[PDB]
Amino acid sequence: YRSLFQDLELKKERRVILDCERDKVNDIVDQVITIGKHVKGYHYIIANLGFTDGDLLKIQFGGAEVSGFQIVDYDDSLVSKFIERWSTLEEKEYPGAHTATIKYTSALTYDA
Amino acid sequence: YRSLFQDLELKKERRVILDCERDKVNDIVDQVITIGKHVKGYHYIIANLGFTDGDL
Repeated sequence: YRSLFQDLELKKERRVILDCERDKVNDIVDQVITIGKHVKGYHYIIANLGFTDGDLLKIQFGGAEVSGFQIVDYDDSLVSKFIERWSTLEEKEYPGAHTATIKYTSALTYDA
Repeated sequence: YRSLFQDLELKKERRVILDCERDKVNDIVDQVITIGKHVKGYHYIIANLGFTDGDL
């Protein structure tokens, strides 16, 4: 992945549209963190519905501007009353429930 | 520490000589990683005998 962005510096691209799983997205972000392309000048677009699921705090103040899509608006009270019911659940009973946010795959599962 | 390097961008320095404990050195490195001043153009000098002890 070092040689990947070095191949991107053969044309010196600033405009990267990632389309990966959020685990693989966070891998690529850590590669960008390793080489410092999160600085001002670059721009990123995360092509999934779990834009809030990815780690934004580690690249919030690097300099590049990251765009994305969140299908589940957390400011909605229909969502927020579910979130207040979400985090209060036990991790030993419901793993992944005692969290501030939720994956969209879990949300559409609840919507299903 | 965000505002620290923003104050260093008031004169836009590329030449930082750190003199801290290696725990506090690794804190400042993670701040540089957070803001991306580890890119080409900057230069750093770690003023201790444990240069290999820090996360390079």
